[PDB]
Amino acid sequence: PEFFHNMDYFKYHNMRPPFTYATLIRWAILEAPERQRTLNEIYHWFTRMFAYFRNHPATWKNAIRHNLSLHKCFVRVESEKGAVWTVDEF
DNA sequence: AAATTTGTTTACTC
DNA sequence: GAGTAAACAAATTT
Repeated sequence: PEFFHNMDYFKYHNMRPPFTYATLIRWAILEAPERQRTLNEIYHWFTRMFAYFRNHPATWKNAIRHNLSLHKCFVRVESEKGAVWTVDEF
């Protein structure tokens, strides 16, 4: 099922986070010191920070792409080393 | 080329 | 409204 209680950031049990994909990406973007991540680093952040997303990569990687291009608060920026994703706080 | 991750789109269960 | 599902074009790497 989903989270049993009010536990904070324990990623060590394969339990679904109680948060939307839109918000999880937004936190992932703002964790980086430069406030942007590539799509691949977003994938690394998700697997690293949650045990649940370590089992069925295809199902949720599709969601991650779907949310990025559907919300106007996610912006793609070309960089020197490749495309990155930022967040509009407004 | 051709392979394949990387991005936009409309519509189904729940 | 979100979580999936698929379908398809665009970047980006073989």
